[PDB]
Amino acid sequence: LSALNPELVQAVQHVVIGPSSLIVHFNEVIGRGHFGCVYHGTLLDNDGKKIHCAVKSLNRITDIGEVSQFLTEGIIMKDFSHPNVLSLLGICLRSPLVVLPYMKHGDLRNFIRNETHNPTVKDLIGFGLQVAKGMKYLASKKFVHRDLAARNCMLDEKFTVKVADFGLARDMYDKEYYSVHNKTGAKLPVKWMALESLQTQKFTTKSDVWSFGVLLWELMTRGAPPYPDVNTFDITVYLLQGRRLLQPEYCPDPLYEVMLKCWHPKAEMRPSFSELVSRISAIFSTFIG
Ligand SMILES: NC(=O)c1cnc2ccn(S(=O)(=O)c3ccccc3[N+](=O)[O-])c2c1
Repeated sequence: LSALNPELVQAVQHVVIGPSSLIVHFNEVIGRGHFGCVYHGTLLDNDGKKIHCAVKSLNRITDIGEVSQFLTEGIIMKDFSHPNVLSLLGICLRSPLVVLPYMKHGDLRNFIRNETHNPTVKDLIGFGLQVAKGMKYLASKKFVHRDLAARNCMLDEKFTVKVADFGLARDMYDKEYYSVHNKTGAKLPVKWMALESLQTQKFTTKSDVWSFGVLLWELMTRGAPPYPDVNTFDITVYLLQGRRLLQPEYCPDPLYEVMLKCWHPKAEMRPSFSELVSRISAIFSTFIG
């Protein structure tokens, strides 16, 4: 709207998609989050070719400061660029819309839960490897994801895994797994959170590593829910007692060791994503398919 700083407006120019270049099919919803519903759309680029996109309508913006923060991040997130991270194609201002590349196979969790598919143990470990490669990138940019999970990674038509659900695309795409803190009101995916994050609400790249370990366990169970018989808030106690996710039936031992390392109670003794890329590449390499 009109109250926006013009210099900020000028700084975001290169992110902004104009209505003439974007066709959104608003009659069908393909995805839903908290902050908006998601629709298929086509983006006319330089050449006049249709880029297939997922377009999100941000429904809960109430004031102009929220919009400015939204543009400010748009500018940051547009510079991010890795094969295993979901890119931002841009934003439509003229509801604001977030334009993302369309991901043919949807979120990684629904993909592996879908019983018509048979991803092998090698394929599953490959998906995890790809996640670690994108997280390696993000961490190199000293960006903390805070909500890494298989529901928040996407899969494209070539089965490239894209880490998603951060920046302008950040949402709860499955609200079942988020709780509210008694004394701060933040929305917490508790069963993916590191011990320290549950105790002191502090997030770091090493707490991204904890979540990555839970994500690997998701892969090895083909998307079973973690701690099914541990209630949301009994989880801190469960972990503080020195207990962890059990090894999945078809999880190879060396990968379970990787997981367990990811959940070390000392953030600093957890491996880095660069070490996870190395070690998981090795594990992936020892399978046939
Ligand atoms: N729902 C879809 O078919 C679809 C296809 N492609 C994309 C690309 C992004 N989304 S999303 O926003 O809805 C989404 C959906 C679930 C998890 C995360 C994300 N994310 O991009 O952050 C997509 C959704």
